[PDB]
Parts: sequence; C-alpha cells; structure tokens
Amino acid sequence: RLRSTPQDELHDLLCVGFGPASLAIAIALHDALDPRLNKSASNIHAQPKICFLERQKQFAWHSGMLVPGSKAQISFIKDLATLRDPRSSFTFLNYLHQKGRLIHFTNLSTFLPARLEFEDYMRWCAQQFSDVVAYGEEVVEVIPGKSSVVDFFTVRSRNVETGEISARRTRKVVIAIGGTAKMPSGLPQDPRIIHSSKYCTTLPALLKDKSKPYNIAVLGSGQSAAEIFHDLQKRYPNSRTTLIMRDSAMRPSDDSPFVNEIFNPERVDKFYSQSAAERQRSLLADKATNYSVVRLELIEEIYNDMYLQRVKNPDETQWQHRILPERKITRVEHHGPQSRMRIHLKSSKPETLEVDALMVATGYNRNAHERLLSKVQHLRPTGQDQWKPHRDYRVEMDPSKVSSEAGIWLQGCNERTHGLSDSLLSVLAVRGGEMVQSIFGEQLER
Amino acid sequence: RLRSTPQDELHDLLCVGFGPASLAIAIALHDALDPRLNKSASNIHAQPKICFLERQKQFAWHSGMLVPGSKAQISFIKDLATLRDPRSSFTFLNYLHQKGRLIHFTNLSTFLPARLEFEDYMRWCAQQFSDVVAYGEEVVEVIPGKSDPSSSVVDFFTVRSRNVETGEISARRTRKVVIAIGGTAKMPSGLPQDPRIIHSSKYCTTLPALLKDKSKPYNIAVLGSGQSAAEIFHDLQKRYPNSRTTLIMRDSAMRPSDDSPFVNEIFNPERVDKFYSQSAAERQRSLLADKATNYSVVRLELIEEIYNDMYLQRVKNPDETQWQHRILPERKITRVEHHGPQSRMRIHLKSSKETLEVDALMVATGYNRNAHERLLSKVQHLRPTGQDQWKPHRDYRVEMDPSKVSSEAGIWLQGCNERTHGLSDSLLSVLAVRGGEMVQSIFGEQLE
Amino acid sequence: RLRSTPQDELHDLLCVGFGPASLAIAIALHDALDPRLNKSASNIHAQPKICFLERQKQFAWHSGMLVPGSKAQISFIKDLATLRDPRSSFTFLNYLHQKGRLIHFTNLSTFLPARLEFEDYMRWCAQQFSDVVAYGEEVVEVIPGKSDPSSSVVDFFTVRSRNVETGEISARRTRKVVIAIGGTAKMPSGLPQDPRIIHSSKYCTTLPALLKDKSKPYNIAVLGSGQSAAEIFHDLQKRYPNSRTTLIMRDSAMRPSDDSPFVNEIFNPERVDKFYSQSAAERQRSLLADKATNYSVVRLELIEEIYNDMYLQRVKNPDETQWQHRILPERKITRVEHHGPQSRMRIHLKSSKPESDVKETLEVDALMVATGYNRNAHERLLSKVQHLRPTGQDQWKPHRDYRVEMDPSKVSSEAGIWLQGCNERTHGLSDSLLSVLAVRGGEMVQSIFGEQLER
Amino acid sequence: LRSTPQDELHDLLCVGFGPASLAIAIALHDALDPRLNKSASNIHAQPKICFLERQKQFAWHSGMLVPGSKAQISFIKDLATLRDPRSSFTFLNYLHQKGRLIHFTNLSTFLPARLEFEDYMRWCAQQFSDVVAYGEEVVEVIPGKSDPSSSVVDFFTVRSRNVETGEISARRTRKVVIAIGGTAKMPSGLPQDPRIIHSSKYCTTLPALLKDKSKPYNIAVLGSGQSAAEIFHDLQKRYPNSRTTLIMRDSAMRPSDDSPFVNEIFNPERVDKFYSQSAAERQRSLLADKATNYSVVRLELIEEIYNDMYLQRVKNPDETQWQHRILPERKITRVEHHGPQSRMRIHLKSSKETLEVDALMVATGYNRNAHERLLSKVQHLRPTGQDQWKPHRDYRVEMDPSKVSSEAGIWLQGCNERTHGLSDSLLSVLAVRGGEMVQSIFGEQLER
Ligand SMILES: Cc1cc2nc3c(=O)[nH]c(=O)nc-3n(C[C@H](O)[C@H](O)[C@H](O)COP(=O)(O)OP(=O)(O)OC[C@H]3O[C@@H](n4cnc5c(N)ncnc54)[C@H](O)[C@@H]3O)c2cc1C
Ligand SMILES: Cc1cc2nc3c(=O)[nH]c(=O)nc-3n(C[C@H](O)[C@H](O)[C@H](O)COP(=O)(O)OP(=O)(O)OC[C@H]3O[C@@H](n4cnc5c(N)ncnc54)[C@H](O)[C@@H]3O)c2cc1C
Ligand SMILES: Cc1cc2nc3c(=O)[nH]c(=O)nc-3n(C[C@H](O)[C@H](O)[C@H](O)COP(=O)(O)OP(=O)(O)OC[C@H]3O[C@@H](n4cnc5c(N)ncnc54)[C@H](O)[C@@H]3O)c2cc1C
Ligand SMILES: Cc1cc2nc3c(=O)[nH]c(=O)nc-3n(C[C@H](O)[C@H](O)[C@H](O)COP(=O)(O)OP(=O)(O)OC[C@H]3O[C@@H](n4cnc5c(N)ncnc54)[C@H](O)[C@@H]3O)c2cc1C
Ligand SMILES: [Ca+2]
Ligand SMILES: [Ca+2]
Repeated sequence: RLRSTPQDELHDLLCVGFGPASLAIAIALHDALDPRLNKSASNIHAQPKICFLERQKQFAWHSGMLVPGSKAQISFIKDLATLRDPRSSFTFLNYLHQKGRLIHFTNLSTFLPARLEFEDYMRWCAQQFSDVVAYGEEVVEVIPGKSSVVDFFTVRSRNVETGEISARRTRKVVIAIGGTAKMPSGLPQDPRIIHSSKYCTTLPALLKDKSKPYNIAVLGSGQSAAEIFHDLQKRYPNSRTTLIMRDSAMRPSDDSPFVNEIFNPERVDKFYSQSAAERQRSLLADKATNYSVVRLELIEEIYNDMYLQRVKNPDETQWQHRILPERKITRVEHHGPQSRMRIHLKSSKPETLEVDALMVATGYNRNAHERLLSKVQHLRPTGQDQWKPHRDYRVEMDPSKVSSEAGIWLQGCNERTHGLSDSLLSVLAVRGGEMVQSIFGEQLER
Repeated sequence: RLRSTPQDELHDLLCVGFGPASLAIAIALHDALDPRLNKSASNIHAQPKICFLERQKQFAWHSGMLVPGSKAQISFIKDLATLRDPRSSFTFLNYLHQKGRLIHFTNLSTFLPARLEFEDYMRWCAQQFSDVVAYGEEVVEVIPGKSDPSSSVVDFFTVRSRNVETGEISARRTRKVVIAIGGTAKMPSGLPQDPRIIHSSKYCTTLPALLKDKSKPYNIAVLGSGQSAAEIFHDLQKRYPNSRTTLIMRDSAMRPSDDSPFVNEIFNPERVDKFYSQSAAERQRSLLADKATNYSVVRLELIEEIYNDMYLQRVKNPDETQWQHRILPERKITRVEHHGPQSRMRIHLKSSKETLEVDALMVATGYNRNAHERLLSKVQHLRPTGQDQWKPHRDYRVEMDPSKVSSEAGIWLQGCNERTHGLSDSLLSVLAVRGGEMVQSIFGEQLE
Repeated sequence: RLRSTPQDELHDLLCVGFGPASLAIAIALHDALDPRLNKSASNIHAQPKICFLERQKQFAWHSGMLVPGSKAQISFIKDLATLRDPRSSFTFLNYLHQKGRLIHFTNLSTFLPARLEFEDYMRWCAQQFSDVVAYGEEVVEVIPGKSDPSSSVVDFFTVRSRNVETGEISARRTRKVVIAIGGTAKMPSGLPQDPRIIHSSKYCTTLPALLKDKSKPYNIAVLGSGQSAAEIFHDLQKRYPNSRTTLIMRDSAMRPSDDSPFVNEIFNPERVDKFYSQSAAERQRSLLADKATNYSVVRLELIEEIYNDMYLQRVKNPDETQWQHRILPERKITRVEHHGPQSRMRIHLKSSKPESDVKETLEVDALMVATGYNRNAHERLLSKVQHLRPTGQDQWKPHRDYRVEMDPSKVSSEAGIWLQGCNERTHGLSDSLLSVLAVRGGEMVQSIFGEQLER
Repeated sequence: LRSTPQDELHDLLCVGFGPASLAIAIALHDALDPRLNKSASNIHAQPKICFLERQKQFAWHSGMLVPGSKAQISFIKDLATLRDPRSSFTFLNYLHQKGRLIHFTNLSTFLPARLEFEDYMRWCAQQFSDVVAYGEEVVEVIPGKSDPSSSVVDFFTVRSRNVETGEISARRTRKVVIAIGGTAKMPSGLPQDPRIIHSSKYCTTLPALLKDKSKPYNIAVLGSGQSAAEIFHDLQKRYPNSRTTLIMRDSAMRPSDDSPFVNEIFNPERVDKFYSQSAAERQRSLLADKATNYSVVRLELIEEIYNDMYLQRVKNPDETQWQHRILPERKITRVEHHGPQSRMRIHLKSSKETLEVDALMVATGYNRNAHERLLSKVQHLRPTGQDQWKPHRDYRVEMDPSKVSSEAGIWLQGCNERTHGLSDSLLSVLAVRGGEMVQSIFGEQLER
C-alpha cells in the first residue's frame, strides 16, 4: 500500500539493498501506518518518502546456497514480523495461510522451514513493496549534499541492464547490503574456484555431467562447507569429494536454550552496553553459535556416511569422500590445458590433490559499506577511521558538519557493537520496528 | 467489547458451556465483528444478543487433570484462532507476546505447551468475554417456546440453569442454542459408587481431599491404559512418594500415540468436509481404522519415562511382584468390596482373556459425549418424524421438522459429533476453523 | 572350528538354508562345544555330523533390499549370540572389535546398524562355518529313509539338492532335518510375467540394470505401504532424480512402527513361551492386536522424510496432481497391462474401499512390488514325507521346540524335522525376525543335540 | 584372583579401588583366563596383587548419586568391552547375569542410570573381594631395600591408615599404582564452614545439615558444570519449599559436545597420538579440543532446567520473584559466616548483590595431585633435578636407574591428562588402558 516517490524528489529515507534486513524495515513501516496495528496511526494522512535500491532483478535470498533439503537455521517465530507483532499480516504463519499450506506445515512438526520456503515467504512479503523497490540498481556511492552543514545525501546507483548511473537525494540512508564473499588471499581467480555463495548457480554449469567421477574439494568447516560437502556426494554420486579444514574437527552449533538467548531481541541492549573489551570476549565465548559451526544433525549424517565407507574399506586415505583436518592450502597450480588443478596442502599446526573444482566456503566480509561511504567519511567526528553505530544503528557524525535531520544507518554489519544476531534473521522483526522509530518516529507523531 | 444482554431478554444465541469449543465461537464472532480483520465489518452497527452459561465458577480447562508437567497433546498452531486467521489477537503467539513471553517460549523449541500454560492462554482469551459469560450456571433443560402458543411453530427456546452456589434455577430465552458441554465421566458399569472411586476428571481436585497425607503409604490403583491413566499413574508416584500404585488395564500394554504426519491428516480442518460426506458405513469403518480413539493411547515420551521408572525398580529388586509400583496388564475388575469401616477397598481381578486392597481407585476410562440428549429431551419431539437421535448437518445444526420449528430458530451441537464429523470433533484440532463456520451458520444472514 | 562331515556319510543334522536362522544354530552349536562358554563341553571329544545347504552362491542377507542408507530394524544387542551369551565370540560388538571399528561404531550413538553392516557381521559369522556349508545348493525334496529293509519304520531322511550352476542332483542322508528357508515373494495374483515387474526382494539386483541411465525421466510405480515399499519409493527419488515415482497403497496412509517399550516386549525371547502356550483363538487375536510391529509399517523417521519431501513439492506447486512424486492411497491394482518390452506397462487402479469410484491409470517403465512374503515353501519340500504326519493333520504342526509332530509308529524318534522362521502362528511375530535367533539357536541345539551332548 | 598374605612382598599394590584400579583387576583376570587368550594355559602362578581403598565398600561418587542421574558415557565404554567384548566383565554380560539384558535393550539408551552403572562396577568389584583391602587410606609410600646396605631400592612399603581405628598398616610391593581420582577443588576465597559443602559430599552430607524438607531453605549452588546442574535440579525436588540460586562465572550453562568428530579425542587409540605430541601442542590441544571434562552440562538436563524456569515465568513474569534463580556472570567475593545467625551472607560481584543462604554447595571440580603428597618420601628416587612425576607412555614414572631396581616401579592412573589426554580421568579408555597396564606391569612375568 506504500505509494512511490518520484526518482528526482528529496526522499525521507533511502535503503541500500532489499534483502531481509531492508524488508523488515519496509514491513515495520507498513505496520506502523496500519491503523489496525497502531491505533495512533488513524490520524496519519502522510506517508514518508521511502525508496529501496536492490541490485538483483527480483527478491532473492542466498540463491547460491539454496541446496536441496537445506533449512533456514532459525525458528519460524523469528520471521520478519512476529516478534514485533504476531498480528502482522507479514508473519510466516499468515503467509502459509495465504498459500493454503498452514495445516500442511503444522503436520511437519518442525520449527525450521526449508530455505527454499523461507525465501518464498520473504518474496511474498516483498511483493507488497513493489512500488517502492527499484530492482536492478547497484548502489555505487553516497556523496554529501548541502542546502554550511550537510543536510542530505545523494545515492548513486548503476542500472544493471544498461549501465547508467542515476542519483537519488535523501535525508537519511540505510546500508543493508549483507556480506561479500570472503576468499583466502592465497587463492587465485579461476572458474574452477567457486565461492559457496555461487555454489548452486555456478558449479552445475562447470561440472555438467552428474555421472562423471569428478574430484571436488571443499574449503572450510562451517555450515555452508558441510552442506556443500554433503550435497556434492549426492549430486555427483561417483565424485571424489575432499573437505579441507584448518580446525581439527567439524564442531556443532550450540542449540541449548540458555546460550541461545544471545539471539533474543532484548539482548541487543545487553551486548551493546558492554565495553569493547567485554564485547570482544563475549563474541569468542559464544563462537559455538556463529556460521563457523555445523548443525549437529548434519555432522551426524556426514559422520554416518563416512562410517559406511569404513565398513567397506578400513583405510581412510582410500575413501571416496574424505575430510582432511588441520590442513592449509599453500599452492594452487591452475595454468595449462589440464582440466584439473593441483592443490598443495600442508599442516596448519605451528600432500597434493588434483581436483576439477574447489568450492570455497569461508564466509563473508561485512565492510563493503566502507567503499560506498568513502566520500562521506570526512563527516565523522575527528580522528575516527571507522564507522561507529549508535545503539539505534545510526553512525556518529560531527554535529558541526551534519544536520541533525540527516544521517546514515547501518544494518547487518554491526556484530562488533550489537552481537552475533546482527547479521542473522534473529532480531529483524524487532529491529525493523526500532529502525522505523529511530528514522520516522518524530515524522509520524503528526 | 461484546456488551452484555439482559438475562430476561430474548437472546439471539445462547451457548451451553464455556470451554474451548464455545470460547472459539466467541473468539470467531469477535473477529467477524472486527473491522480490522474483516473489511466488510465496518458497516455492522449491531452486536448480536449472545450469552454463555458455564457451570464452573471461572474459566477452567480439565482442572481435575492439571497434573504437574502435563503438556497439551496438540501443536500450539492449533490454538483457538490461528488456523482460521493468523492475524487474530486471540492467537497463542499474540497471547505470549502480550505476556512478554514470546521469545522465551521460542527458546523452548517445543510445539506442546504445558497444560498449565495452554489453560492460561484460554483463560486470557475468556476474560475478553466476561460481560457475556454467566459462570456457575449449570444448564439442566432446554424448553421449546412458542411466541404463538396457539400454533405448532416453535420459534424460541428457554434455557433453564441451576446456580451452583444458590441452587436456584434461572431461565433465559433464546431463538438459537449451542450445546458445547464436552463429555461426562464414563465409568465401568460394574463399579459401585464410593467416594474412594474417583474418575480421572476429578483427580487433582478430589483425591488430595480424600488422601491428605502426601507421605502416607497409600495403596492407590489406576484403572485404564490411555493418556490420563498414564499421567495419573506417573503423577501418583511423585505426589505420594511412599505409596504403592498399581496400573490395571485390560490391554496387554500401554500403546503410543501416533505422531506420524500422514495419519494425523485426519485431524486437518478440511477433512471434516470429506469425512462428513462419507457414508455411515464408511465413516464407521474409518473411525475403527484411521487411528486409535482420541486419548486411548499415550504420548511416547511418557510411556518411555514410566518404563524407565519401572526398569529402575528392576535394578533394585529383580522380583516384579515386590515392586512399589506395578502394571497389571490384561486384567478386568470383577468385584469391589467397599462396605465396612476399613479405609481400604478390596479389588478382585480376573484375566481379560488375585486381589488388591487399595485406599483409592482412580478410573481413567474416558468420557461419554451424549449429555445433550438429557438436556434436549423436552425438545426432541421437534425432530423430523421418527428420528430418535439428534442428527447434525455439516454445519452442526440439528435436523428439525420444518413445520414445527421456525427457520429463525434452531439448535447446534459442538464436540459430540465424532460419528458424523470425525475424530477431530472433540479435540482442540479444528476449533479455530469450526468457530468461524459456526459464526457463519448462526449469524451469517444476520451480519450481511 | 566345526569340522566337515563327508557328503555321503549319515549326518546328525542337515539344515536347509543358511540364512540368519540356520546361522544362529551353527553359532549356538559352536558355542555349546566351546569349553570357555560351557564348562561341561571340555569332556566332549566328538562333534555332531552337521551340514548346511544354501541355494545362494555365498552368504547374503536380503541383498535385493540393501538400499543406500537402509538400517537394520533391530537393536544390535539382538544379534545372533548376545542375548544367549554376551561372552560369545559371535556377538556384533566382538565383530566390530575384530574389524577394528568398535570405537567408531560407538561414536555413531545408534543401536540400529546399517543393513550393509549387519549383513557383513553375519557374513563374518558365516565364514567361520565354511567347512560345513554347501553353497549353490538348492534343496528340492526330502524323502523317507528306512535303514532296515526288514522294518517299515523311517529312521532317516535323504535330502536332494540341485546344484544351481551345474544342475546336478546330490543326495545327503541325515537323521534330522531343519528347514530354514525364509520366505518366497508374495506376488499379487493376475500379474503378467514381465521382467519390469520386480518384487522388492529383487530391487537392488534387477532394477538398476533395467533402468541403466540414472538421468532418464522414468515413470516408476511402487506397490505397498510397508517398510520396504517406503524405502524403495524414497530411494528411487534419489537414484533417478528426474523420475516420476508413484506409491500405490491399499491403506489410507503410511503407518509408523511402534517403538514403545511395553509393546515391543512381544519380541522378548522369553515371550515365546507365553505366546506358544496361548490357545489358537488367542494367538490369532494377539497377532491382530500387534499388526503395527512387523514389516507392514514404516519407521517414523522415514515417514517423516518422505512427508517432508512431499511438502517441498507442495511449496513449489499447490496442485498435488502435478507433483513429480505422488502417493495414491486407498487404491488397488485391478490389472497390469503390457505390450512387449518396447513399450510401457499400464497399471490400472481402483479404490480399495468396499464395493459401493475414482480410478486412475499409470504408464510406467517398471513396477516394484513390495508386498511381503509367503512362508510355506516347506510344504513342497516336505511333500514326499508328509504321509508320516499323525492321522488327520493336513498341516505341519511344530511343537514348542519347533520339531514337527510325526506318527510314532511310522517314524523313529531318533529322526525328525524342525521348522524355523515360518511359525508365526504358533510362536509369535518374532519368529521370522532376527529378534529371538540367538536364544532360539540355543534351544535348537538342546532340542537337536542335547541328549547326544551329555554322552 | 587369590589373596596374598598382607605381610608378603607383593608384585603389585594399587592405591584406590575405583574404576581405574578395577579395570586393571579385570584386565589381569582376563589375561589369566586361558579361554580369553591361549597363552595363559601354561601360566601356573598368579601375580601377588592387592588393592587399597579408603571407602568401606566399592562406591562410585556416592556423594553425587542424585535420583535420575545418568552415566555420561556410552555403556560400550564399560570396563572391558573396548579391550575384549568376550570378557565376562562387560556391561552387557552383567545385565545377562542379572536377568535384565532384554529389559535394558528395550530402554534404547546408551546412558545407564548412574545407580545402575555403579551396581555394574560393584558386581565386577565383588569378584575381586579377596584382594581388595577396604577401609584403608594410603598415607605414604616409602623406599624399601631387601638388603639395607644396598644402594638400590628394590621395593616400596605402602602405609595406610585404618579409617575406623586410625591404625597405620604397612605392606611391601615391587610395584605401585596410584589410582586415587581427585580431591575436592575449593575456590581459594571460601572459608571453612560445615554449611559450605563440596559436590562430592552432596548426597551424603547435605541431608544431614538440612533435615527439614519442609523448611524454605535458601540454598546456593556455585558452578556451571554437570554436577552444579544436577545439584541445582535435584535441590528443587528434594527441598520443595527451598529457594535455590545457581551462581556461575559464565554467562550461561553450556552443553556437552556429543558430536562424533569432536569426540574422537576420547578414542583409546588417540592416546598414542596425543602422548607423542610436543608439550606445546598438547597444551594447545587441551584448551582447543574440547571444553574440560564435566565443565559442561548434558543437553537434556539443560533443557529440563530451562523448562522449569519457563514454568516459573508463566506463573510470574518477575524473575526476581522466582523461587529458583540463576545468576550468571558472578563471582563470590566475601562469605560472612560468624555470629549466632544460622545463615551465611554471600557477597557477589560481576565475574567480568548479596544472598543469605542456609547452605552453599560448591560444584567446582577436583584437583588430581594427591599423588604428590603420597609419594613425597620416594621422590628422591626420581632422575636428578625433577620436581614432578613424569609418566612414560605406559604410565610408569621415570626413576633414576642407579637408585631403583628395574623390577620395581610406580605407575600413575587418572592424573595424567596433561600427557595422555582428556580421557585420562574418565571411564573412556579404562578397558584398553587396563590391558596396557597389565602388559606393562606383568608382561615379562606372564611370559616366564
Ligand atoms: C546459506 C546461508 C549462509 C549464510 N552465511 C552467513 C555467514 O557466513 N555469516 C553470517 O553472519 N550470516 C550468514 N547468513 C545469514 C544471513 O546473513 C541472513 O540470513 C540474511 O540474509 C541477512 O539479511 P541482510 O539483508 O542483512 O543480507 P542479505 O540477505 O545479504 O541481503 C543483502 C542485499 O543487499 C543487496 N546488495 C548488496 N550490495 C548492493 C549494492 N551495492 N547495491 C544494491 N544492492 C545491494 C544484495 O543483493 C542483497 O539482496 C547465511 C544465511 C544463509 C541462508
Ligand atoms: C486432561 C484431558 C483429557 C482429555 N480426554 C479426552 C477424552 O477421553 N476423549 C476425547 O475425545 N477428548 C479428550 N480431551 C480433549 C478435550 O475434549 C479437548 O481438549 C477440549 O477440552 C474440548 O473442548 P470442549 O469445549 O468441546 O469441551 P470442554 O473442554 O469439555 O468444555 C465443556 C464445558 O462445558 C461445561 N459444561 C458441561 N456441562 C454443562 C452444563 N450442563 N451446563 C453448563 N455448562 C456445562 C464444562 O464446565 C466445560 O467448561 C482431553 C483433554 C484433556 C486436557
Ligand atoms: C529388507 C528386509 C525385508 C524383510 N521383510 C520381511 C517380511 O516382509 N516379513 C517378515 O516376517 N520378515 C521380514 N524381514 C526379516 C527377515 O525375515 C529376517 O531378517 C531374516 O532374514 C530371517 O532369517 P531366516 O534365515 O529365517 O530367512 P532368510 O533370511 O530369508 O533366509 C533363508 C535362506 O534360505 C535360503 N534358501 C531358501 N530356499 C532354499 C532352498 N530350497 N535350498 C537351499 N537354500 C534355500 C535362502 O537363500 C536364504 O539364504 C525382512 C528383513 C529385511 C532385511
Ligand atoms: C558425579 C561425577 C563427577 C565427575 N567429575 C569429574 C571432573 O570434575 N573431572 C574429571 O576429569 N572427571 C570427572 N568424573 C569422571 C570420573 O573421574 C570417572 O567416572 C571415574 O570415577 C574415574 O575413576 P578413577 O578410578 O581414576 O577415580 P575415582 O572414581 O575417583 O576413584 C578413585 C578411588 O580411590 C580412592 N582413594 C582416593 N585416595 C585414596 C587413598 N589415599 N587411599 C586409598 N584409596 C583412595 C577413592 O575413594 C576412590 O574410590 C566425574 C564422575 C562422576 C560420576
Ligand atoms: Ca508429527
Ligand atoms: Ca554422539
């Protein structure tokens, strides 16, 4: 129901990216304007000028990792609205109800929906914001705007179909662009070296004959590495897969209830108020719940598959599918007509593979906003070489350089100040409401 | 925000009972009148005259069986609203949200709330209808009423109820009636009446009064093999830790409740259409097959706990006959001596293909769901010629002779129609969706 | 350790079949003769003359159903020896220890080993009896033996077997026979002979060669609703990722196996005594009240995986009739049409509800038939000795110790025939399973060799 | 195994008769059984062995035999199976001897009740009753020379205190095993008080101090490991009216890692790999491989505790009103314990408030250095310049070969985590290590 703002109008808010983090904001604004949900909203006859710029052509959630049978790693109660307001029309249960699937999901007796299903849930939510989302727009920079002090920002984006740069002016910016693929710096660029974010979308084109005895290595030891390692053995049944990890063993995600309260929405306050030293220590003492570990059930499945090989062949080094713990890649030969690369391995404490492909499941960097924001970084307080978000995700600005009606918010990249949940689905519903209060609260009071 | 209607005024609808079945109807009416949930409802400036009569003094859900650690046997998604409209303020999740408990319930990673919690959820729902519920009113009869006594057309009903505190009988006039009164204690015909013979529905409320010393070495028997039998047997061992408890069952073993997904689709709301349209022979056969009767089996997790406790007794003493707590399978009670001053009764046992002396016998043999026949006996002459049973249509309205009953009047049955509507009829399973159907059936024309 | 007996010598015992039931007997005889396990056995310097005839070319356990990821449906404690004597060298745990895998199995935290592994365990057991098992020998008949031509009494039996590779008939003489031949494929009547109609017992061995290209969009139907049917249905969807598979079941839904502890006491070894002592009517009734515990039901975890897979199809397409993989409940096959191998078979479906009407037709490249087994092939094998039964018996009647009743005026008591695995009606649901083999094997040795082992 | 006269020179004396020593007794018994290895048939002389135990009978952490407590390790890791499944001393054969084997199988669990696994080891121990001296607390080990003028020690004299009379006894042996588990580790800041009880004394000491199950005791529990959790949960049932508070340094109770790759560090055959690593790698491995033994809580028990806390939330949203509470991220800084008052005041600071309590249970684990005290009078026989006992791979400690006969020696069991792995103090490798110990100690003897 959100009406569009003209491209050349001065916006109230422009959000960079339309993944789950921005979608939660759009939904929370929708709910804030809904007189059923907020009685206070009946006397609001003016909608904020809001716009979302998304690089993809339509809504999509980690399509490279939509592997068969993968689940969203979160209870469905942590969807994009329920923890803020279970009456919202954007709840997962109401989505299922609109699809005619609610009773069918109930009979699953599961809290974790299939990843494919959760993407569709979010695609369904997003379709209600089609008038304020510009798809196919890759944001390239944010530049200051003065109309003495800076009181707006110009967001420049490149149209993915034509290459043209267009500019939009806004008082407030949100950067919610997720992460960029983290590749170990020793690895060369090669079409046979594919990051996990491109697994489902790039690997099938490279290794086309599912029946061939490909040799395929997987680098990493977290959730995505194990899903890829496990999926490969089913997708290419005659393949020889090898998991290369620095750690000594795949480690389980801690699913226990007291520990997992770190993901509670009201815990963001607790984490934020801790000292930097304490936040750093707290992140380490809960490493057992980040993406570097693996769902216990998947570890068990992988271990069981490995055991079956042991039944047939007691010599682990001869197994079709192997795990190589405490190893590091030291060299990659990838030149010449030969279609296999040779990977050189050494112990990672203080051996060569010939593979048709190397999947690299080493996680993400979440500092791409620094590039986008480089032309506004002189507005930070004296001596700051990093963006510092307040509790409400607004970055600190020098008050003599920036008007109080203007600002920039960061979403998804604030683990260091806001906790492990910051990059996850965990607190998006509640945070979406907080963001709407922080950015539009005063404006809506009318 | 449903306003009360005067007791001696002619009501549009009166529901007998305020358990989950009536509460779901109340919630669905509230939701139909909510212009936020139903857009067409903004132009509805008239609330129906509605009243609920509940014999208990406050809202309560099987409080005789609120055993510590007892869980609801249904996924919480099957609450009183969600399967009809997940946006409703009467969902379990919104209830938790209002209590500040939503995230905390999430970290439980469970679909089955404690019975104590699901009761509180429905208690919290019920409070939004306090103006239209008369508690402590035990309905005793429904009387046909003719605005024109000189005609044969019955066009309203008078519902008379006995106040449980005063004994005084009061009457209310209504054009439409709902009977949603659950079940009455089904007792084996051979058991005599004795205050030491207590049905499972009175366990938590009556047994402590009879057996006051939590420490005394009571001998307590439990008759049955279903969910309630297992809960009492298990609870007794903690509540009276020095007691000697005996589970007596005709069957050879406690059997697990089927949690598998294909089988449990019989409980889906949309199966009511399919089941209802089946022939009497096919519904009868389907009820025998499809699944074991509701509550005649035991949650697997509870069987395993009880078996583990039994095994621990085996570690301590290999002789089963000397165990504190015992299960006696394939048994039936043939005689109960209960006369004379000795506080214990003597239970005589025979194979179902030996005597026990007990201070109490808990009877967990389920419920009858035909009490509406007694309540409706003075209106049964209004059924079509020759009907000796109440026949509900798909929408739960009972068949009436159209020349004897105004079409603006009728009677609906809730919770007792398993034979025509399926095993889900007496459960929480389809209450949310059924509540909406009921609001359409009774008020559909009136609202449009 | 068991030494062979020369083929043409008079045997003490000959077992027909060398599956788990006979293997349990071999293991229990070995253990009875082991002075470590039985003190009384050190003073036994004579081994019974024993022989086993197995039609397969080597030991194999339901190899047609060794489907990827399949589990044995039993706790490993119910292996071929432990419940009789955990100290036995033939326990599953000792097998694991000998293979150097015991700690690795422990880290599985499972009581159910893979079928492939449980087969290997029993293969490992069987190899220790290689001197007394004649493989590739299909027993064809059992005929009476009269050692005295001046006497009418039968005091031995001749067992004739047809070598499966040469066709040559061999005869072996024995005083006592055990028939432990498992079951034969129960096929719906009326089916045409076509190599694409494959019983579940031939699944892994026949279907892959028949449908060689794992990528082709085959149509494959599966008949049944029990464990094997569900495994085949699920396996097909993974083995042939582009296939359209259809599960046809007479029941309304796949039903779960009862894993609850009180019910599963029907499988306890000591329950055989209670079941056997019941009346015929009561045994028949008891078999009814425990139907949800055999191979006619499905492990819950597998039901859930199949249900989850179907749900994923629902996510992609709300129209069930357009799904790649489908379940057609409450249907029966009325006809299976074929037009030669160059063409597809047509399966015609009708409701299985009592005749009182929404039917279907399927065109399939193969039909898997997961309908269980018949367990009466001993009647054909024993047909030439059946006149030795007591007057008026038209069925073989096993006593508690599995020895069948004989007319004592026709048959010496030093001779006899025992049946294994086909005695559910008298001995309970566990009779055809691994459940009581360890203990039953010990009973069989006492019944067959007890007196002989005292002297 | 037949008894050696107290006064004779023994081949082996083991200090302690817990699981570690018992596995050695079992492995010697099996090594002597000609049926379990053919070699032993021509072995006509039994080693002279005895065991000293301070408890009056075999008991496994009886102070922590909490109702419903479980073994924390699969029963396959009993005292014999991983070395020889044929041994008569396996857990499954125990069950068979007891007529319980099929009954345990129907439990479908790998974790026996602690009560049952204790009884299994008690059943094993009774087969060695002739060679175990109970009631004897070893207090010192002193050098012994067959010729007092020899420069070489060829035996050890082991002195023990009769726990009933305090009499000191002496026995002579070529070879000594110290297998004495751990002693209570108490945070240095706590004073001595009868109301401050270590978890090892929970079941045997706390009920003596707090006898009134009705009185609402304020009971504090210090710790976050398996024992703190079992005690916290058990207190809430044992004293139903009590207020229990769990004090822990960590932010949360953390779960045991049950995942299979991680747990290969406990496999028997890892000892070889771990031992041969450098001191620097072993030290790093011990922090990194797994959170220390018993410092975490079995997942099932955390969920039970969590569910109990949630039920309190249902009854009352104000956590500070809860009868049973958890105070994470806390340290105790002062304990006031003098004066007439029966309660002590516990002072709390952040570990980066006050409680008045009737008792303080301290579940802070154990030290495993008591062998240093017991061996101080033989530590001059170590190689020059050593200040610690240094076990070889086969657990025999280094000795100066000019000072100690090669037919004499001392082994350590259960205190060698730093050289042999986390599994050293656990049940994990006892069966295999018992076999190794027998070959190390009696190998030559059992060839001759
Ligand atoms: C398979 C999988 C793996 C995961 N791995 C991790 C992990 O390793 N670590 C972790 O902390 N979380 C991980 N997560 C959790 C994940 O981050 C959340 O599930 C969720 O995706 C976060 O939403 P977000 O909107 O902040 O980021 P996203 O889901 O990434 O959304 C970001 C959006 O911004 C768009 N965008 C990016 N740059 C531009 C641009 N310049 N201009 C315009 N649009 C742009 C993208 O197209 C995208 O739609 C993973 C989740 C899954 C499903
Ligand atoms: C412990 C327990 C045991 C169960 N056992 C069974 C079982 O054996 N079989 C089965 O099919 N289902 C059983 N159920 C499921 C149960 O029926 C549903 O959970 C649910 O209670 C049905 O709602 P209902 O409103 O139709 O009946 P109820 O929950 O029974 O509500 C009926 C209401 O009517 C009131 N009432 C009764 N008579 C009168 C009267 N004359 N006048 C006025 N008010 C009256 C009662 O006070 C009550 O509030 C059980 C549930 C629980 C929790
Ligand atoms: C996949 C699978 C499916 C199962 N399905 C069922 C089922 O539907 N119903 C049920 O009650 N149990 C079933 N079981 C359990 C099964 O019967 C037991 O696991 C076990 O195989 C029984 O051992 P048995 O030795 O009595 O029979 P089998 O294991 O079948 O062994 C019989 C042996 O005799 C041999 N043999 C047969 N005829 C001759 C002959 N004329 N001459 C020489 N040798 C011969 C066979 O080759 C075979 O090796 C199934 C098990 C599995 C693994
Ligand atoms: C409740 C519980 C808590 C546990 N906590 C831990 C833990 O915090 N950390 C860890 O690594 N493992 C822990 N364990 C594992 C435990 O160590 C093993 O289960 C097992 O008990 C180890 O056997 P052990 O024989 O080496 O020691 P123990 O079981 O301790 O046995 C040692 C024996 O020696 C006796 N003894 C001691 N001193 C003398 C003496 N001077 N003279 C004579 N006898 C003596 C003792 O009485 C005792 O019987 C715990 C186990 C349980 C059940
Ligand atoms: Ca389920
Ligand atoms: Ca495990």
